[PDB]
Order: sequence, then C-alpha cells, then structure tokens
Amino acid sequence: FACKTANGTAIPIGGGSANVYVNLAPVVNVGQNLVVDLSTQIFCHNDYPETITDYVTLQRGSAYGGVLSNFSGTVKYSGSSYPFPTTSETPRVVYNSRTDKPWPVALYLTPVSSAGGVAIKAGSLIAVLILRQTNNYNSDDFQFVWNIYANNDVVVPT
Ligand SMILES: CO[C@H]1O[C@H](CO[C@H]2O[C@H](CO)[C@@H](O)[C@H](O)[C@@H]2O)[C@@H](O)[C@H](O)[C@@H]1O
Repeated sequence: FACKTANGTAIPIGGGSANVYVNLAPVVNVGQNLVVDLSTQIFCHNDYPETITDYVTLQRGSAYGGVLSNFSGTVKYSGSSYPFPTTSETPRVVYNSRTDKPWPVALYLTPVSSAGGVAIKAGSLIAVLILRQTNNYNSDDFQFVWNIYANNDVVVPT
C-alpha cells in the first residue's frame, strides 16, 4: 500500500508525510461553502491484492491558520459528513486493486460573519489530514500525514 499526489509526490510503504498545495476559490461570501476536494489530489493503491485487502480511514483532521480562526464546517469521507476539525476516526474504505484510486476526502468550510478581507493567506498551512492504513493479513498499522497548504489568497467580502 502506497500513495501519491497529483504532483507526483509519494509516500511509500510504511507511511510518512507529504505536502499538498491546492488552488482555492479566490472569493467566498459569508454563508457560502469553500470546497477543498482532495479526491482530485491524493491517490492510493494496494500492492498485493491477490491475497491482501487494505483498510483505510481518516484517523484525524486538524485545522490551522486562517481556517482555524475564520471558518467552521465539515469533512465528507466516502459519502458521509462529520464535523471538522474531527473528533473521532471514520469508518474504513477498502482498497483491493493495484490501480490508483482517489482518497475520497473533501472539506466544506464556511466563513464566519466577523471575518473580513483575506481569510486565508497564500502559502499558509490550512489543514493536516491523517490517513491510517491496516489490512486483513498482518499487524501493519501505518499513518500517512498530509499537510495541506493554500496556493492563493481567499477573500471574504464584508
Ligand atoms: C505478499 O506478501 C508480501 O508483500 C507484503 C507487502 O506488504 C505491503 O503491501 C500490503 C498490500 O498493499 C499492505 O497491506 C502492507 O501494509 C504493505 O504496505 C508484505 O507485507 C509480506 O511480508 C510479503 O513481503
């Protein structure tokens, strides 16, 4: 089991960490969702599907910077939604093919009324999402840590 980003950055067997830089809607109004879809950005596969089945959860999700201070919202994982930042581990997703498959995570963040101007700064860390991988074969329990950075400023009109 291993993963990589759309940019080619890999986290190999056994886990590790990587940086993910994402483009964001440049203007978001109060009450409107800023969508951060990582399913187009993070992909993983199973390295021996002939015998092994891999199980993958969103172990933890944390907020930082302008997201921590200026937004509230949710994370959607494989079709179900939970409060973000997270308070518990999600149910698992099955990986059973060598063909790369999206990690089905997306953030839905809405600006608070009191925010004004630039709510997220270009190049700043906005979130850390931890992928946890186990299997039905041995005692492997590996974590893949994705550090999510903003490519551009996000503006909230007051
Ligand atoms: C067939 O067993 C051989 O390969 C196993 C490879 O283990 C990696 O891939 C598994 C399937 O994606 C994943 O579950 C595991 O955590 C590793 O990422 C290895 O464990 C066996 O020991 C043997 O080498």
